[PDB]
Amino acid sequence: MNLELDQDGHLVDYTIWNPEVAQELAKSLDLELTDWHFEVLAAVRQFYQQFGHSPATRPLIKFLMKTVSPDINNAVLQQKFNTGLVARHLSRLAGIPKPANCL
Repeated sequence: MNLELDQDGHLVDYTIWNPEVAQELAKSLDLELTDWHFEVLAAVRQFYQQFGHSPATRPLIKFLMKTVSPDINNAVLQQKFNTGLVARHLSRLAGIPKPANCL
């Protein structure tokens, strides 16, 4: 798969995302996506569609709690996504740009 990526490794064009593209991006985390991840990534894309930018760490967690499940928190996301860089990689795997203040 030959994805068109920006300097951060995020999709240039969020509209070409699909579950196979998400899995391609998740390979760098040695992460096999399941429906659990697909539902979380759908909410990340919903945030982007509603508000036009990628969510930062705390707003991302709050939005997932409201939209997906109150049981989602940073620790759960870190475990399920194989990374402590939750805002960065949730946006990346959802096909949206890097949140502005990430390194």
